[PDB]
Amino acid sequence: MSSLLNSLLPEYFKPKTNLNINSSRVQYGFNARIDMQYEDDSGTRKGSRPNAFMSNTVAFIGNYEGIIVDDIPILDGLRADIFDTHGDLDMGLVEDALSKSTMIRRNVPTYTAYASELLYKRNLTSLFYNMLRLYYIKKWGSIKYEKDAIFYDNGHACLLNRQLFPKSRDASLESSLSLPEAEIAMLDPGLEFPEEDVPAILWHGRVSSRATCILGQACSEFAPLAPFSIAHYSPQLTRKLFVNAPAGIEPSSGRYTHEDVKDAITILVSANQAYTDFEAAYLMLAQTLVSPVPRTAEASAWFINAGMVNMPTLSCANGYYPALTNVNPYHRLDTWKDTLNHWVAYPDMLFYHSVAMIESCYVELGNVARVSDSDAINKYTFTELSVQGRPVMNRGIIVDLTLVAMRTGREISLPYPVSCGLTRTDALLQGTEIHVPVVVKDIDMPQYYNAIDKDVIEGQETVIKVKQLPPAMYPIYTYGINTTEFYSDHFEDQVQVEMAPIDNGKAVFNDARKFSKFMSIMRMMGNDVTATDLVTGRKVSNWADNSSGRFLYTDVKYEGQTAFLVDMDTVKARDHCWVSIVDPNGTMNLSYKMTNFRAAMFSRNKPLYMTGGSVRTIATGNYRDAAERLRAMDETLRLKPFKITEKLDFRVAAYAIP
Amino acid sequence: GRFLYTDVKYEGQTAFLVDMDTVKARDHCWVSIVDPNGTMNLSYKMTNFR
Repeated sequence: MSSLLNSLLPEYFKPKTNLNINSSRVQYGFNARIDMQYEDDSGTRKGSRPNAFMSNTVAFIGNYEGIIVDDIPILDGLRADIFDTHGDLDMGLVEDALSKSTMIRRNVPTYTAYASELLYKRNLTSLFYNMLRLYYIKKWGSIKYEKDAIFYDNGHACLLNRQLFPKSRDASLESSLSLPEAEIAMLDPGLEFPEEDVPAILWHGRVSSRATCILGQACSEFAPLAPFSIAHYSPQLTRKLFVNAPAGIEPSSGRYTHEDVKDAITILVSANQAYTDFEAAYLMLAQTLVSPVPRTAEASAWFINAGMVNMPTLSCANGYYPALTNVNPYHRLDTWKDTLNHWVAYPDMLFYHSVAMIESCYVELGNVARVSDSDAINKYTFTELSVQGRPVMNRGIIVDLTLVAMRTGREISLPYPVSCGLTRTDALLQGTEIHVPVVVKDIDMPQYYNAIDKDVIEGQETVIKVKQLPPAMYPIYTYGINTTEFYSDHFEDQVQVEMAPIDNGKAVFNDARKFSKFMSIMRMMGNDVTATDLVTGRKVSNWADNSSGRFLYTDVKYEGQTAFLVDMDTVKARDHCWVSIVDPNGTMNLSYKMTNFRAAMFSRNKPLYMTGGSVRTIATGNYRDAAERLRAMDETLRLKPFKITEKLDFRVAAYAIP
Repeated sequence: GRFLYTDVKYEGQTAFLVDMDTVKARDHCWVSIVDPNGTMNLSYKMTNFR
């Protein structure tokens, strides 16, 4: 769904057609200008940060596994006459439709019996999913995965790719997969009984020598060596695949270019009228394509256990009964060919749509994790209250699109309630502390991180405990579309806090909200302050994340209640503007303004520049030549948003109906 | 049988950690706090005097 994911990008940013990705890691952000103004009891001070880079990091590494499941049928592309006055498939009219379009009327009773059983299981989403993955393996087939490389690196702790991904070796993306080929047989017209558990698809003219090899490899098993996002393990779709081609198919060549895969997809969709089936596969890949690099070491807990990708079962009966597919197809929405027309024009735009989607999900799960398990809307019952359709199960895409609705605060709508794709909320839905394996870089590691072994040596491999899941990403593209108090991602804001009395060289902050505001100010001024949690006896630091220049309360790494002892004597000066002061006095007022946003992308510690021309808009209106909006709002999936209502605690988040 | 704030025997900053799984029943004619969850609300009423 192009028009949906295209809306998530910020109004100032309009990306160009091509993007030459040449690495397994891409930073994306913006260069903003901050105009700070400070006032306290001592006096006033005015400064200005001329260039500030706020960015996340996203990679092409994510452990996933495929399962074949049975899902709903997509009834789009079938002729409009077989459907009655309502949006329902009548078997009374299928008998009539097949009868009028043949001379041999002996086969009508047999044809109707088989058609009735097959039409209620038609889904080509799994075939297009694999065909799309083959396109990007050939295009970006020079990305290197080194086993003894770094995953996260702060200075105290470190995670290697040996950990998080065991049973892996060093390989390029083209060298990862060695796909076998399934038998692409020809369906001779005259066969009366459709062979069971084998799909048949239509084709335009002669099946090319290259087109055979693509369809053969798309249906086969995926068995990777290196952990890659677009080369994840998938079960075998089918053994055989019939093709009702008037001209006979040619034998498989063995080799194909990425350009040849586009020609295979464009023909397969046009012949079968499977435009809505492609839209499902497009959204399903947008989830998987890229995975987040964690903000802090604790945010690696999300990516330990392998998330399951629900691939629908491959079934189709267009090859057997080509009478059912004619020139007047049935569609629910009039904008039902937009997603394919967008991809075929601008293939590399999927990267930006993928980054936009996975950001929105992992940002909002930062809030859902902090919700107490004694309210109406909680981690267990947030999807069920949101959805207003009838899917098979609240899994895959339904979970992800619910989180996008909660982020943007708008009603998202799909034509069919499809439940296919990655489920992320697995690490969240379990009342157990997660054991992230880490490497010790400095001797003073146990003071900061909640480590098992309290005495360590540089080189030792230990384990750290994570109870509450912290935010994996900060808002960048979705910055200021709706501002929560937790992130505090405002354009303009006036922070007011009262400074605690400095007894010896230490200031006690008993309250939780005041402590968050204090360290948030001192960070924007650019003062590396270090405080001691009195309950646990572990040191917290506002400079936890360098990439995103902000302080979240989850950097304390202790759910519950505590009091902090801030060290006011050892306040280091890392980055100093003219605003920056060391000695606060009385009531601290900081008023900042953010202006002059401009998007910038970094890859392999150099600037990554966009190539090609400017993207012209392709989009169809609500009506072509349709008079009355026959609402048909019974079967269509609808996802209602939730607004965060702030309360006194500040540690707990709460959702309400707007 | 009351607690005045001068029983702390020190004037400083206020950060009192109370662990509510080490509460022990001492006297007779007592209400039990076995395992609390959520917001607590304590209250009393003195009615007659002799």
